[PDB]
Order: sequence, then structure tokens, then C-alpha cells
Amino acid sequence: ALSIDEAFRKFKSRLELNEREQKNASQRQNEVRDYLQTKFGIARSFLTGSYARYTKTKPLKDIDIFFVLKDSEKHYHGKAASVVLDDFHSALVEKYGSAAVRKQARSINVDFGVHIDAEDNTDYRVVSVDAVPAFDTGDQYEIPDTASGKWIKTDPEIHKDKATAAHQAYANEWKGLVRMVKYWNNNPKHGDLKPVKPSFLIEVMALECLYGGWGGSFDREIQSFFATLADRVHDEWPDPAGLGPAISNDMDAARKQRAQQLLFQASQDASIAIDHARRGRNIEALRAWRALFGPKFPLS
Repeated sequence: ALSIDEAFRKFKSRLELNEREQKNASQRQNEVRDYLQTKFGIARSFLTGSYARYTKTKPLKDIDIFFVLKDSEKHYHGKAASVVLDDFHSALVEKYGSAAVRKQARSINVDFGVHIDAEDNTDYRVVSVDAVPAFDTGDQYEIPDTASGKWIKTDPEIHKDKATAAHQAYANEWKGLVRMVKYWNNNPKHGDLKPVKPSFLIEVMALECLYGGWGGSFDREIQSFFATLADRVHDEWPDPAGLGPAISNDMDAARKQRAQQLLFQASQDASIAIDHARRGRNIEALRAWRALFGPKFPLS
């Protein structure tokens, strides 16, 4: 039978990136870049966001791709945010169609319509990308923002550095704990609205909410991680880069209240699974973890 430690190691492995997935992200990048280069002056592109930090969970959705505009395109930098986004959205619709392409605040999501099965498998294919028009202003980048109407500054290296520092300070178990909790955050059992919004806020909070070091047991770590997240999701969570507004500003007070309850319920469910394990009821423990996380958590 599966021990609890073995089930979590297997769950962790399932949330790690394999070669075929990485190849598919590169290929999707080259596809969208080659198409957008025919319609915009685009100097280069790179994968960024949680995907590049290895804190993105499965299935791989909303992979951020910065599309660095050439000097010929500098007129967009003076125009409002919606101008560049609308033009990107319009070019992308022409190729991928209306249903697959959605304007967002700082990007255009392109959905490749891959089949996602009940256990979140996609035959190692990425589900979608976030296409982000960007100017390289020297040490950082500026990207459109429709909440502001204007261009905002962002520095992906800072988030990358803080993630690796947290990881190294948690015996290289930090990023995996983040991916597991994000997997729970994406469970369709919560409905159409995630408990925590945006997903990046889980990572931002984990920079402080995972502290001390790795205890060595996934089940107790997950339980305490949920309990701490519940206690602190009402705190202010500024941008760790110090370049934009706090990451905790997207949820209103009612949404934050649901977040705390769902995080608290996750801690209770996790406590129930721990009690089962402690009392020798191992199948029952696995089943409780499966109900918490979803089908990717193994029963065998």
C-alpha cells in the first residue's frame, strides 16, 4: 500500500515539469512569436512568470510570454494601455479565432483548445499562453495595464531571485509546496472562482508564510501552510519588487472572507487526513487528501 509520504512524493513528481512539457512551451512560444512578428515589430520574446520560476502548477495554463517591441513600435508606449492590447487581441483573433482569444488587464490569453482530462492530463501540452506586449526600458520592462490605463514597470528577475532564495532556505521544498497549494486553489470543486486571487498571491504569501525550514513530512507541512495562509490572507501583501500595487488588492473584503474560510477548511480537511494516518487508517487518509486536492493526488 501507499504510505502518506510516498503518496506526496508521487504527487510532487506529478507537479514537476517534464521534458515533453518544456518542449511544448517552447514550441507554443515560437508559434505565437513567429505569427506576431509578421504583424508587429517584435525584437524577441521570453517565457516568464511562475512558469520560469518553477512555481506553476499542472495543467500548465496562462504561461506568460513577454513580447519585446522594437523601436519602430515605440508609439504604443505613448498611447493608452488598451491600444496595444486591442491591436494584439485583433491580430491573435485572426489566427486563433474569437473563442480562443481573451483580453485581460495586462495581456491577451490565447487558448490552444487542448483536451484536459478528469485527472488534469493534457498529453504534456500547455493549455494557454498570456501574450504580454513589453518595452525593455533598460534595467526593467514596461507593460500595458488597463486598470491604470497606462504602462507600468515590472522586473521579473526580482520575483525569480526571491523564489530561489526562499526555496534554498526551505531545503529545496518551497516551490513544490507552492505548486501543491496552487493545485488545490485550482480545484473545480471550489466553483468557477478560485479561493485565492490572483494565483501569484499564494507565492507572494509563501515567501513569509513558509518559514523556518522543511519539517520533513508533507502532510503536517501542508496542514500548517493552509492554517497560516488562512490566518494571514487579510494582511497587506505588497509587491515584493516594490514596483506596483499590493498583490492582495484584487479581492474585495467579501472575496477575502471566502478565501480565509476555504483556506481554513483546507486546514481542517488536512487535519482530518493526518488523524486518519496517525491512527493506522491509511486508505482513509489518502481518500481525504484526494478529496482535498483532486485526482492528481494518488490513491496507489
